[PDB]
Amino acid sequence: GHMQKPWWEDEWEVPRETLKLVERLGAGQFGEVWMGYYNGHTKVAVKSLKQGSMSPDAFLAEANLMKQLQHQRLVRLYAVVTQEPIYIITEYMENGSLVDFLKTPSGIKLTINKLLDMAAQIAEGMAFIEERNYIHRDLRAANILVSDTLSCKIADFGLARLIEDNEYTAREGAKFPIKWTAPEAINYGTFTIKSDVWSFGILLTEIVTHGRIPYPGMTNPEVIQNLERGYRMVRPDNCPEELYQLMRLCWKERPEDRPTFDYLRSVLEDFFTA
Ligand SMILES: COc1ccc2c(C(=O)Nc3ccc(NC(=O)c4nn(C)c5ccccc45)cc3C)cnn2c1
Ligand code: NI
Repeated sequence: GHMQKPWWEDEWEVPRETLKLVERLGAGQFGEVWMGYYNGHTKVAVKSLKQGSMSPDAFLAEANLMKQLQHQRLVRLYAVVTQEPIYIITEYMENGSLVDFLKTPSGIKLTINKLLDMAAQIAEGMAFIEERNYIHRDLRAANILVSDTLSCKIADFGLARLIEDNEYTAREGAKFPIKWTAPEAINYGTFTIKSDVWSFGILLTEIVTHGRIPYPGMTNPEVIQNLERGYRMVRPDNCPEELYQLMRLCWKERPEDRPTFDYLRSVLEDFFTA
């Protein structure tokens, strides 16, 4: 079929009557996530924006990773509904978030080879985001989605940014998850692909521990103080030393000394094929 839209609606608009919401999967501050059906036969995930939590323009900006980047390693945007309640429709990921999947009976049983494969799959998606001049800014296991075939995809919830001059600076009152955030981003609000690399090293600890919180037994101030002295996270239990040394490259003090996502992908592939 290669041989064969109103301006006031989004270019990605679908009529709401093409969707049937079936099961509530979760609820947050910005809204609820549902499993639904598009035109009866296609399973979809629908995010309904909570009326008042944030502006329509920010939730539906064309800036904007999902509208701009498509890749097998990235959760695919399907459509939007721009009349209230605002819907964001995406491909359905049967096994949900990686952090939840790792705690299920099948996730607990994952061999180290499968955990490294999944880590290589995230680095592959991040190598695409890097090459496209984007930063993710919230790279943690909670934002990785898992398919029915146990493949991983990166999801964006509005923090990803197109970088023009290699860096984005966050606002004065911005609050980020401290345990995943690189020192230069905590201190100066400066986010680059290199602060995503730092975050990936933290995400690797969530993968190897089957969803445990990074820096066990430590508060956010104790984490910042430790980092300032040159300490890094204590070797997690059941963490292969080779993986720990790859995590440490991600945690180099100078952002420019941290590896690229392509390098990380290449090493992780070698780790699970060896
Ligand atoms: C089985 O359990 C589960 C649980 C969850 C899911 C999802 C899922 O979560 N998909 C998904 C991913 C990202 C978004 N994006 C946003 O919510 C969004 N918010 N802002 C502010 C944005 C700004 C710009 C762009 C996007 C956004 C929406 C959905 C719907 C897919 N399968 N699946 C299965
Ligand atoms: Ni054709």
